[PDB]
Order: sequence, then C-alpha cells, then structure tokens
Amino acid sequence: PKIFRKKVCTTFITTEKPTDAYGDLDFTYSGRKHSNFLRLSDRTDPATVYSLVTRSWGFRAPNLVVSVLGGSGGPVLQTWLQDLLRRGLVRAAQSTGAWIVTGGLHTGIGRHVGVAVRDHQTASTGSSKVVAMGVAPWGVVRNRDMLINPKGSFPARYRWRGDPEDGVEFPLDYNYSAFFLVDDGTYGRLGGENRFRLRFESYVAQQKTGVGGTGIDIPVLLLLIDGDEKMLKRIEDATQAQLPCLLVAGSGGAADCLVETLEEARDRIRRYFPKGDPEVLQAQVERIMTRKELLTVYSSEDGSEEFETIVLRALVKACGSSEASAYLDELRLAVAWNRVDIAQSELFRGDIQWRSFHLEASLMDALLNDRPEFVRLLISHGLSLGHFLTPVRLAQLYSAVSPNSLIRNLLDQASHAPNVGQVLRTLLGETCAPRYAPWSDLLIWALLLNRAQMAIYFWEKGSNSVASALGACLLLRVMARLESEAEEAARRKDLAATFESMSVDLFGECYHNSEERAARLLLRRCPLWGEATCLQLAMQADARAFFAQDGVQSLLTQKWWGEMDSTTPIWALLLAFFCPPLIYTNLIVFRKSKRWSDFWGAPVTAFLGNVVSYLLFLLLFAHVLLVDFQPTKPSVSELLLYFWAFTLLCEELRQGLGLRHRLHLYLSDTWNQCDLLALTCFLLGVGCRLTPGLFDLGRTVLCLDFMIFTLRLLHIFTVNKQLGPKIVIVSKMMKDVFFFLFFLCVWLVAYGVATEGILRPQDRSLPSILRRVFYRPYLQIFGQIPQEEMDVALMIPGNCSMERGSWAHPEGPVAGSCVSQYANWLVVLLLIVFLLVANILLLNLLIAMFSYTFSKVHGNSDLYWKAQRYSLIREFHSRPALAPPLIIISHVRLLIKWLRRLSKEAERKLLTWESVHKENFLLAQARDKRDSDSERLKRTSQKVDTALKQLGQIREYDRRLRGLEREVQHCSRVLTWMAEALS
Amino acid sequence: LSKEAERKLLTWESVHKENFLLAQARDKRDSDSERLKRTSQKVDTALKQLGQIREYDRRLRGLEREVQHCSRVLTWMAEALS
Amino acid sequence: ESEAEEAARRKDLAATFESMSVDLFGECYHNSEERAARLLLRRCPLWGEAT
Ligand SMILES: Nc1ncnc2c1ncn2[C@@H]1O[C@H](COP(=O)(O)OP(=O)(O)OP(=O)(O)O)[C@@H](O)[C@H]1O
Repeated sequence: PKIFRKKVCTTFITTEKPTDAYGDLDFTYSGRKHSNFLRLSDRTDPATVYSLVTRSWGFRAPNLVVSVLGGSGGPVLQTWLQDLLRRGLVRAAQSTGAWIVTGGLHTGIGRHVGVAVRDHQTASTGSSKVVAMGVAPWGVVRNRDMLINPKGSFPARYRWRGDPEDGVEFPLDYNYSAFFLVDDGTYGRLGGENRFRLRFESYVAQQKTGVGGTGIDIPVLLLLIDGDEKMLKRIEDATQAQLPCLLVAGSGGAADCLVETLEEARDRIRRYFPKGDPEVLQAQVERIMTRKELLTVYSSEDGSEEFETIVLRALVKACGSSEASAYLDELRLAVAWNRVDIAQSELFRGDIQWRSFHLEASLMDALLNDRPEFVRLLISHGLSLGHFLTPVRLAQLYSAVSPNSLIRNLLDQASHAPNVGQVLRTLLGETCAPRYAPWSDLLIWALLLNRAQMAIYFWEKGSNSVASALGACLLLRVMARLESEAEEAARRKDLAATFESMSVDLFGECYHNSEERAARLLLRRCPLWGEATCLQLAMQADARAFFAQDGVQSLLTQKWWGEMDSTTPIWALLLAFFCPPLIYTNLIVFRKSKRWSDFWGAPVTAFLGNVVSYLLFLLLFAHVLLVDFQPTKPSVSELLLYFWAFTLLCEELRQGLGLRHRLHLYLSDTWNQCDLLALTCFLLGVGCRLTPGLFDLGRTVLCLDFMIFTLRLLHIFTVNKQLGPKIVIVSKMMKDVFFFLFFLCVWLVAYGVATEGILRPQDRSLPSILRRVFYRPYLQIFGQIPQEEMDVALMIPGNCSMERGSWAHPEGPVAGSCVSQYANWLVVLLLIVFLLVANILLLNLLIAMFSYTFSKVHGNSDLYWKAQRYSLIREFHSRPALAPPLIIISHVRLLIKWLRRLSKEAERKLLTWESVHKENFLLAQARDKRDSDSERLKRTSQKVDTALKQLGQIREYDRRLRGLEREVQHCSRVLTWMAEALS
Repeated sequence: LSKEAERKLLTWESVHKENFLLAQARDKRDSDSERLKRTSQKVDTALKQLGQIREYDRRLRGLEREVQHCSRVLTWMAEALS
Repeated sequence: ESEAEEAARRKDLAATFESMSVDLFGECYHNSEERAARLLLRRCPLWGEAT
C-alpha cells in the first residue's frame, strides 16, 4: 500500500531505482492540512498515477481541468489579471469541481495562483476546498533533503520561508493539495517536464465523467499568460494532442497571438515581443494556423460568471465534427457541472430543436448522479418515460451503489439466491411487498438508495398516492432500524416523517370533499403493495399521526358498528340484544337471513356477547366458591364450571396457535401472560382440590384465582371510547407509587422499631413483634390509631412484670401483655411526628406528583390509544361468532374443517378523483411558499442586484460615448476655425 | 492512550469543529434581517450611481449643445458664403 | 471581582463558552459515540492533565 508506492515508482539517476519519497507532507508552523505527496520519475505511465490520486490518496474525478501557463512579468502581476484569477478561475473551480495544474513553486505563476486561492477561501463559505495540483522538477527544489525516509505516512517537517537565496533553488507553495515532483536526474536545469505534463493532461482527457464512467470525457483547457518562447513551444506541443486553450490580453506571446488572430509585417511583429530568432518561431505561427480552431479570445467579453460560459463556447468551437454531439456535450456537461442556470438560460431558449435521445442520455447522467433540479428540468420538456426505462437502464440505476452502503449488502445477499423484488420480500414479507407504471419503479428506486428530493418529486408525479406514502414510511423505518451508521439512520427517519406528513395532508383534503368516497379510498387493496389495505400499512409502519386524525376515527367508528347506524345509542342496542324478535322493528337504522345476520354480524354485538358471557362466568365462579363447595365430591355446578374453563383453554389455544415464532410473540406479551396465569392457578387449584389431603389448599388457590379472572375484565374494556384512554393512563402511575412505597417503608421501619423498643412488651413472639412493627403503623395512615395500646395514661398500672421498673397493662390480645412506663412522652411525641410526615408530607406530595405526571403524559397516551384501537377492533372481527359456552361447537367445526384438508371502472374513477385533490393541494402549498415574506425578500434582492448590473454598464459606456462626441466636436470647431481661416 | 491515536482523535475533533462553524455562518447570513442589511447597502449603492449621471450628463448635454450652437452659425456662415 | 459591571461582563462571556462546548460536543457525539467517549475521558496536557 504505502510500500506499493515505492515498488511501482522507479526513479533514474540512467541508473534506475525504486523510489523512497512518498510523503504525508505538511508545513511547519502553519495551519494547512497535510498534503499528499510523491516523488516521481519522468517517462512514466499516467495510468498508475491517476489510480494513486483517486484511490490511494483519494480525490474525486475532475469535471474540468484548466492548466495555467505564463511567467514573463516576474514579481508582481497586474491587479486586473489578479481579479481574473481570483474571481474568474478559482470560483469556477470552486463551483464546477475542477483541477488547476500550475507550477507548485513560490515563483512565477504559482505565487499569484496561491494568492488567488487563499484570497478566495477568505471571502467564500462553500464548505469545500479548491483542488489545486502542482508539478515541479526535482532538481530545482530547495529543501528536498528532508524527503528521504521510506517509512510511510510520516510528517516531514518541511521548512519553508528559510534560507533566502535567489535564482537556483525555489521552495514550495503551501496552497496546493497535492504535489508531483518530476525526477529528471539533471539537478539544476530548467526541466524536461513538458513531456509527462502533456502525457498526464492527455490521459485525463481520455477518461469519462461519472461514477463508473458512463459520461462525456473530462474537458481539458489551457490558460495562457504572457510567457516566453518555451511557452510557445509548450503551446504547439499541447495543441498537437488535441487540447483546446484560451488567451489573455496582458502582453507577450498571448497578445502576439491575439493580433495574429485579428488579421513581412508578421515577421516584424515577431521581431519585438521576444526580440530573437524570428523564422523558426514563424514556423510555429504556421503551426498556429494549422490548428486555427482551438484558440479563443477572452478580452472581448469580461465578467464574473461569463468565464464559465466562455469555457463552454471554447468546447463548442473545439468539437470538430458534429454540432449535435457538441450540444449533447454541452447539455451533459451542464448536468455534470451541476449548474442549472447555464443550461436553462442558454440551451432551452428554442434555437435548437432537441431530439428525444439527446435528452434521455442526459437524464441518465442526471439520475446516476444526484441532481434533482435537472431531473425536473428535463421531464418538463415533454419527455415520455414509457420509452425511457429500459430494463438495461433500470439495472444501470441499481448499479451505481456505494461500496459501504446498506443496499450493497442487501443486493449481495439477494445474489446469494438484479433481484430487487427479493430484497423487498425479505424486508417486508409475503404481504406488503411489491413485485419488481414508470413512476412506481423510480419511487422505489429513490427510497432504496436514500435520496430525498428524488423521492418527493417521484411521489408528486406518480399515482395511487396515499398507499404509496404510507408504504414509503414503512420501508424507510424498516431500513432505519437495519442501519449501521447514526448519520444515515437519522437521515432515514427524517425522510420517513416527511412522507407520513404528506399522507396526512392529502387524506385531509380528500376527506373534506367527501366522506363516503374517502371511506372507499382507504378500505381497498392496493395492487402494488401486496393487496394490503392502507390501514394495515399504517399499522405496521407505526404511523401514529395518521390514525390520530378525525376522519380515520370516524371510519373506525363505522367499522365498529358495522351495518348499523353509527349514532345508535347504547340503550336501544341493549333492548335489541335481550329481545331477539325486536330486531325486525323500527328501532335501529340499518344500511348506514340478512337483517338477522347484520345485527349479529357487527363487532359490537360480538363484544357485548363476550362481556355478558364473561360476567356470567364470574357469577358462576362465585356461586361455586361461596355457596356449594363440597369437601368430598364435586357437585353439578362445579362440573359445569370445569367445562367452562376447558372452553376458555380452547379459545386461548385458538389465539395461541392462531410454529415457534407465534408462541414467542405469545410469551413476549403481558396480558397473555396474565391469561396464562389464570389457568395455571386454576389447574393447580382443582388438582389440589380432588386430592383428599389438600382440600384447604385447593379452596385457597381458587380464591386467589378469582381475582385474576376479575382483573382480566379491565383489559376487555379498553376498546370503549369513554373508559379506554383512562385505563391506558393507569399503568403509567406506578413509578410514582413505587417512590411512595420506598419513602414509606423506610420511615415505617424507623418509627416501628423505635416505638417497639421504647415500650417493652412481655409477649415477645416473632410474629407478634412483626405485627406491632410493620402492621400497626401501616394502619395509622388510614386513621386507625390505637391510643390505648401505646399510651400509659389511657391504661391502668399493675405489677405485671417480675423485673425492675414501672409497668402497666394495656387492652388488646396482641398489644403485649405488660408494657413499660419509662419515658412514655417520647412515644407520644413519635406518634405526632409520624402522623405529620406520613399523613401530610407523603400523601400530599404524592397528589402533586400524580398531577404533574398526568398532565405530562396525557397527550402521548391519547395518541397511543388511537393507534392501538385499530388492532382491538380487528381482533374482535376475526373471532368465532359464538359465546364461550357455545364456542366449542365452532372449535369442532374448525377442527373437522382442518381434517378435511370493487369493480375496475369505479377504481379508475376513484384514482382520478384522488389525483385531482393531489394537484390542488400541491398548487396551494406552492402559492403559500412563494407569497411569504422571506421568499419575496429573496426575489427583491435578486431584482436590486439586476439593477446594479444595469447601472454599471451605463456608467462607463456613456463616458466613452461622451468622449466620442467630444472627440468630434473638438475638431469640428477647429475646422470651423479653418472655415474661419477661409473667412 | 497512545500518541498517534491522540493525534488522530484531535484531527477528528477539529474537522467537526470546522463543519459546525461553517454551518452556523451560513445560518446567520441567510436569515431575513441580514438579507435586509445587504439589500439596504445595495440600494444605497444605486443611489450613489444615479447621482453621478444626474449632474455629469447635464454638463455633457450642455457641451454638445455648446458645439451645436456655433455649428449652425458656421453653417449660417457657410450660408453667408452661399 | 470588585465592580458589578465587569462582574456581569465576565459571567456573560462564561456562558458563551459553556454554550459552545455544548454545541461542539453535540456534533462530535452524533458522528460517533465510542470516539466521543474517548474524547471526554482523557487528560488534557494543557490544563494540568484534568479530565
Ligand atoms: N514558502 C512559501 N510558500 C508560499 N507562500 C509563501 C511562502 N513563504 C511566504 N509566503 C507568502 O508570501 C508573503 C511574504 O513574502 P516573502 O516570502 O517574499 O517574504 P518573507 O519570507 O515574509 O520575508 P522574511 O524572509 O523577512 O520573512 C507572506 O504573506 C506569505 O503568505
């Protein structure tokens, strides 16, 4: 790796040897980031050098390469050209993402370049550096002696700013992110670097823009400043290899070539810019006219962002053969540079009649890279996706996947058995999984690769909107759990909350138009998501804000009542319940063998029959356990009770089976552990009861079992509207209760043992002490205060102890037979302190904590109840429709059944109605963003900047024009004086 | 710790420091009140630009009128030669 | 401190530095947890090797 840099690079002294100087170079006593570094020999292959840059160091690919030449004016350049470098070239390389190849020294042009890059990093916050790459020959290096050690990634403390000597050795500029020190073996001459310089820039011109290539080639430009004769030989050596260029109007050979293109005397123009050797250089002007088309003029039009448009027109003029491929290059490069403001305003004015595949290739370049703005811009020009999404292109869309991503691992596990439908199946299951019309495939594409505005745009253009939004939130939150990195896990949960909010708003407007039609919208199998209803998707995705609306709750009410009227009071339902021939009357409005079946088919009457049958079970269990509980042989009613508990064991077995995973979900719960506990204690009770030696144990265990069967009845009533959410908030108070018991039990030990100690009772059994320490001070909280058990003044004295001291005799069998009188006032004073702390501090601080917790929790408990309420109604729908004394005939029916083994046009009218309300909602939201104050402040700031651009033109251009009219009027008066000379 | 893990730790800290300061700088600059300050400076600049052309063109229009005044009389002096 | 204006000025500038440590350690925690754990529990050699 780091040894590999030596093993490839061999340097010649020609005696060739593998190198040693590969550097994690940085600068002493300065803030620059460490610069990657390698000494390299000439005549080498640029393939492995580019692989060094983009893999071993790791740089992104250029979207543009500009290599700057010059160096005639030595120490100080003109500030007009400094403005051209700083605000023409460096902010262009900041915007497009580009490379600047210059000499990496502090001499010549690289001094002014590094001043320009550092000055631009001052006054710009774009959060990305400007990749400046510098080449320099090994011989002219000042301090190359500190670059020897073959260790690896070493900080070589490179001493800049020291040893000032002129002419011979030059230091390095600290404004470059990489350095390529060309080894010539010459050690002091100017350098034969032009060969590998041209091979490197030609090889970058070979390569393709993009992730896996698949774009146009990286455009390479040259920028010339004044220079020397060797610069002109560098020009013609460059343009022989098809590399375009651009000129300044400073002086020197640049202005020489400008007047050469604005038109013996041409030999004469040669005779004063270098002052030497005219005719060989005249043959190089001949070679200038051999190319004649790779030469552009900058000075005619100057501006801030005019520079990039001049670069594109320098690629239009230097295309060669085809104009159609030239505009194809210009569109795909405007996408590659990620600059809409050029492409919209220069390539879609209507001058060029664009064909279809010219747009489709650019759209593929815009989909493989991440440009939402160009995707919207290219679809807006009348393109059809029915010819676009070839399965070749769709496989190419899943090709550009990051190496350390999640979908890379998931697709490689789908290649174990591309295969996108299996990745959806394994993430989501048999239901809720799509199969494999264009907009649905692009939406699933954008979600699987985690792209934000791509997914929002593809949701806005597609159809079947509400189920696709809830299914989007489902897929995003599943991947958010199955994620490694916290930044991308946070990114998926935020984009999931965006899709949940859009389904809420859309279903809002579809509900405000109609209720019955929106009811047909939700309760429908979406054929893209495995024919799962929208409520099922919002259930699995934990979309709590979707269920917590108003319309969804009213439709859950209508599904609850079923066929009946949803406004039917409870008393009419009960009177219809106990009189089965009162159904066929004018009491309950229906239609919101058939009328009988649509009274008892609702989930309400199944719930009500479940309650009434369960209450009769408790009434029977009490009649057995209180009246007729016989010691030898069970009676009739106890046997009927045994048959009932057998049926409850069967229906629990039907929801336990209804296979290790089902029982793992069955044991993970709490109220199925409760209902399991009631039947373990039941069989323990009966199993002890029929044995002859354990009658009392069986009767006691049955009496403890009745409480568990009674506490089940709180969980049954959580489906009700009025009593529902309050039963939810009961369990969230137990942390305050457990604090109360901690503070109580500490203080109850302290008061108890101190009062039991100051008194000295004579009856000293162990359980009598435990009663007088823990049980009696517990009842003093609830107003049970025995004064006669613990105060001598309410007692009679007596000689009740054969011991020294005073003794007295209290009232009560368990109060101790004889108690002490010494220091009794401290016992009375402990009784006052105990009633103060317990009955005032602890109880009233508990009321304050229940008030605080209740107002803190009440919002989330209402949201959580409204989310779970669908599951409660649905599980009352999938029940045997008989009572628990009559369910066994349906369990046997289920057992012998085990032993034998909308329209289309209403759907189309529904989905068009949905899409209309979608389009009105998006138009309303767009007007609400645009007409705000901050957006209006942005538009006004653009307008004032436009007016500043307009005033600047008339300030200078009228000054020349006023001079021009003054230039005529100056001689017109003298000619009038020459007419007066004729007078 | 070691020494080199300490160096890698402190460079990692300083990277997240620089991203945080760049984010806070963009969040101040792109607010509404700062944009109102920049626009107020731009309008004051345009008031400086309009003030120059108001008076300087008035002299220049007088100067072209100064030539055209005698150019017609010299044309009349040419008409005096006619 | 003796003067109430400069005592108020020091407490305000102290609250500015407390807020900047909160925000910076926020982002260093949202990248990694184990690496930020190695960030806190370390002797700073400029402040007397106090954690
Ligand atoms: N090695 C270097 N590479 C790039 N730029 C440098 C280098 N040294 C100094 N500069 C820049 O040049 C400017 C100073 O110019 P110069 O280097 O000619 O004089 P100097 O070295 O500061 O003078 P002295 O030798 O007295 O310190 C500084 O602002 C600095 O930013």
